[PDB]
Amino acid sequence: HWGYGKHNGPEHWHKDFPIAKGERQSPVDIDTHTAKYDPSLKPLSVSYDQATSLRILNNGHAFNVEFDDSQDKAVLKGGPLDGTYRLIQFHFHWGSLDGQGSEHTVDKKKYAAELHLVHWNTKYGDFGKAVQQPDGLAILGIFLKVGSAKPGLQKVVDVLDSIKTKGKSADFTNFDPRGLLPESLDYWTYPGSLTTPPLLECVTWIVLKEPISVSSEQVLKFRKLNFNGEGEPEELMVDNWRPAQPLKNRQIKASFK
Ligand SMILES: [Zn+2]
Repeated sequence: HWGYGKHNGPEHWHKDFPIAKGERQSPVDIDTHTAKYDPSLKPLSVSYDQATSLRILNNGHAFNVEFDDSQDKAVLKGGPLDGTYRLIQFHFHWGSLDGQGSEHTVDKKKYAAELHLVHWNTKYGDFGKAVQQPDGLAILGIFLKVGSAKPGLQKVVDVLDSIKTKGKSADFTNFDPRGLLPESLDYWTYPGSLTTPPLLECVTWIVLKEPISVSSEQVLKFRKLNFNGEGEPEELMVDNWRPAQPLKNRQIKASFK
């Protein structure tokens, strides 16, 4: 019964998920001055040409755009990564107001939202096994700020009325996630965790520096979703972000000077 409410939110999660207080929890604040350029890092390789979106699901905490991950069709490689990681889903975290919503922060700055493209390491054969490994997942994080519209986001926004409440899904084929990427692939990277229960410490985080712009109207539509199920009291799905966690014995590396 974890969530983001007044009485089941992030500060409570440790009771059911004690790793919430672990050594490699996410998100974190990215202190840009102390992140060090690492010339050994390689460009990332984001290969989404063959991606097969299938469905969009309101799971009660966010909405997931789900992919076919039964072959290497949409893969993330390079950067800090050893080997090949399959896109399984993307989702967002966002605020009730434009001044908040991101999970990672940059010199304590909160963005309006944050996109997570979740990929699992093909060495481990599927997702459930991958989350049990320290290098099981690679999550590409992309900040959203409010300004111009993101044209490539609009098809997502327009389907949200059909998945207003927890447990609703809709067909969502032929969506191209390349339309959610910023211009630059410059990034920060560090070892961390899932940001939702079970908070497993299985993620190589790759957080892009360049945000994407979305319009006020687009984020407003995110904020019309519901945490609740159909026929239940309405609870707007807003502020579904975990705050920054202690960095502990980690270094954040930059791909760029
Ligand atoms: Zn996330």
